[PDB]
Amino acid sequence: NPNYCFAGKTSSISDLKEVPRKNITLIRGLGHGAFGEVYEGQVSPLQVAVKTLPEVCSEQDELDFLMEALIISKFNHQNIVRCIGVSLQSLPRFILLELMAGGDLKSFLRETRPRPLAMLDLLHVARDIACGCQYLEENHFIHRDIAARNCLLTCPGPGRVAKIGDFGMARDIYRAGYYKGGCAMLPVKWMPPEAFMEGIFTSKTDTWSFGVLLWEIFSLGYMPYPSKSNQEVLEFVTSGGRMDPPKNCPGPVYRIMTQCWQHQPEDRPNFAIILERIEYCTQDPDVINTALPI
Ligand SMILES: Cc1cc(Nc2nc(Nc3ccccc3S(=O)(=O)C(C)C)c3c[nH]nc3n2)c(OC(C)C)cc1C1CCN(C)CC1
Repeated sequence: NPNYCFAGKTSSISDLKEVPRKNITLIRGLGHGAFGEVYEGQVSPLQVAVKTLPEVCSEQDELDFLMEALIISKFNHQNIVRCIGVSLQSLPRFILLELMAGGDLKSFLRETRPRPLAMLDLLHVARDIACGCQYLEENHFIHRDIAARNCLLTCPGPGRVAKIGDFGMARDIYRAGYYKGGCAMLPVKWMPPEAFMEGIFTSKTDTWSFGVLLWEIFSLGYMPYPSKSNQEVLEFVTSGGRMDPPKNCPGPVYRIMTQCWQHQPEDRPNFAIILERIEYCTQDPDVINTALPI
């Protein structure tokens, strides 16, 4: 049993809630995660997302899968997907998570784009993720991969809550201390200069990635640094280059992004300050009355 440490408490495979396999039913495929397929399922009924581990995998993949279950089960915050439990004693092995019926944020933004959503919907998504990030920061947990593709929504309609739903990068660094991948797989477009240059990671790394997420949100799901490759982005950012505001982006929202992207980590705001700034934008009629492009 590899041990896992969070908020000064240690846990192991034994502390995970094993759900009897007979109580688990798969309904439909949702796509693929890092290891294998993710399904919509039911427990005992509880609506779940079922992360599966391919039966044809290395011993390292199994340990990576166990660590993912330990990481998610130990968080306790409304803006981080809950873990119902696991099914590790039957094959293929499962991790059971809170089903997010609105899907991922990137696909939600592209699909729900006003066509022939308002500024407040976008600000609420941002605040929700900032709350989850503040919980990680206060608990000294560095996410390393804050991005729209890693955020999920409880439902498509009004009342939706955005949550952080992937901890793959953090898990990779926890086990090995380094990154499974290589340069071509690193989320370059979400990383600050000290991270891709020195391999230095702090909660100020997450501040920078949150700035990029804010751009993804207010652009309604565009890929960051339009038309630029990873190496072009690396050179651009290291030289002081920053993205322009997304189309119709209110000035106070764009200023939060530019504050998240300060070159020096000490000049970036922490998540408590980011939250205060998003809260002020939601209060500003000139911000929330700005029409989103159609
Ligand atoms: C992407 C996604 C997610 C969920 N719901 C969910 N998904 C988790 N994960 C996950 C899922 C797929 C791939 C990778 C991961 S992942 O875990 O590797 C990471 C990339 C998020 C969930 C984990 N916990 N809860 C989840 N809910 C969803 O729920 C249905 C019931 C709405 C629908 C969709 C798609 C959206 C676009 N169209 C329509 C096709 C369906």
